[PDB]
Amino acid sequence: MVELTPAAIQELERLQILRIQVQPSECGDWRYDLALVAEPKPTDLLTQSQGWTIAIAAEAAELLRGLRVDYIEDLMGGAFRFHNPNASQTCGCGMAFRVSRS
Amino acid sequence: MVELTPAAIQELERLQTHGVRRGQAAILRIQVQPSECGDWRYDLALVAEPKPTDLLTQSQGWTIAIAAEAAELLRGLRVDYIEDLMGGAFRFHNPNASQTCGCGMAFRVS
Amino acid sequence: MVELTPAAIQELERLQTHAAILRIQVQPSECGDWRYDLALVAEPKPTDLLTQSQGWTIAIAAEAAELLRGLRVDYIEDLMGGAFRFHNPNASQTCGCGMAFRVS
Amino acid sequence: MVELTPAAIQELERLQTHGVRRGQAAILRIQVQPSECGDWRYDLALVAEPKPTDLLTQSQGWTIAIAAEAAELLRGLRVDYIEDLMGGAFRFHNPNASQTCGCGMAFRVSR
Ligand code: FES
Ligand code: FES
Ligand code: NA
Ligand code: NA
Repeated sequence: MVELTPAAIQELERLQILRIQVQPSECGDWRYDLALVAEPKPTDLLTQSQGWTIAIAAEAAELLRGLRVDYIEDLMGGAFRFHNPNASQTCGCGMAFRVSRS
Repeated sequence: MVELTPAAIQELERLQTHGVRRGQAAILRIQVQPSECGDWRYDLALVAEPKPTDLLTQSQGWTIAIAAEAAELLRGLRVDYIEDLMGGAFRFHNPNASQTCGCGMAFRVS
Repeated sequence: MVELTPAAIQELERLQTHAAILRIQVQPSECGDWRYDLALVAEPKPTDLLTQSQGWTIAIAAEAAELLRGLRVDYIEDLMGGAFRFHNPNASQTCGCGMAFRVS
Repeated sequence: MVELTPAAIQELERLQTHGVRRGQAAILRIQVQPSECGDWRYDLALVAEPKPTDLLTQSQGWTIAIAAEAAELLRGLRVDYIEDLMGGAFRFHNPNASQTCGCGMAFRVSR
């Protein structure tokens, strides 16, 4: 359902399982919300991929099926990056999107 | 959990018939789906002055001015700021913006 | 009134050093929202969460539960007629922009 | 900005009686509210006076008050009233509207 680039994984050792959900946002409609968690909500959609579990929130499946997550330090600094095939628009930074109206 | 005011109940109750809509068991089932809605975006600015017309409150010893006319939308706004994995962002909480209005199809025939 | 947490004061105090009057205005915009699908149904799905308000059975989709917690459903007739009003304290929460000018 | 058909006027004076929740002034206050259908639902109230900050329009011996933050969403709205089997309903034709829901109460604006 969802992938992470090896690059993201390792920024994820950074622990000084991952849970992707969305929240309403000013730029766009939805901004990704990322947490490191002890346990997936029981109804999350899980994927293995480089021995990590990825917890997609079920209500957001529609908004996230197919998602790609990468870490890049570029000229704006270091941040997770997102290639969401469901995004019909992403803000400038990539962390906010909107999908097409139903 | 969920509350249904009693006005929401009569309407429900009004709805289980209409036509011959089942003299049988009837549970209210709520599920959800991603959608979008009108929203008010906040323009925070640091002026030298208020307009001779803003409403001035006080929080953290900073004065806050609000446009006379956004008054109702704005009392209730709580501005926070969190840094997480996605970085650092202001967080806007407002219970009045929380009000969404439901579909009107139940009321309408053209 | 408008309330600014300590975490937010510090992030503003930060910026301002790069009289303190913060001014707020709104402009019409859009954001993402959860649409509540109400239905009346015979039985719930076997995975739903069952609750109750005033003697109505309410089945909630398993995933919707976190988000629906504290949802209040009112109903009003105005000049436009009747419709449910939904007020969800959870979802009254919008995340601001992650970006800033590099020289501000 | 903002027009009422006599049909809408007629219905407005009707409710400004027989539902003598009036404010007892020929004042109609229009604003919007976030909507499950589309983006914004219109919201109409008869009020006693308008908020000092609203945008006034005078039609047909009626004061029409548009909430200032919604100016942009409502400029040039025309409001009609159509009888139906429910007793009637206001209709809105909003030059700002990019889609309108099935029942007309709600509209989206352009992205
Ligand atoms: S508000 Fe639901 S279709 Fe008109
Ligand atoms: S969140 Fe504002 S540009 Fe991406
Ligand atoms: Na937005
Ligand atoms: Na909506």
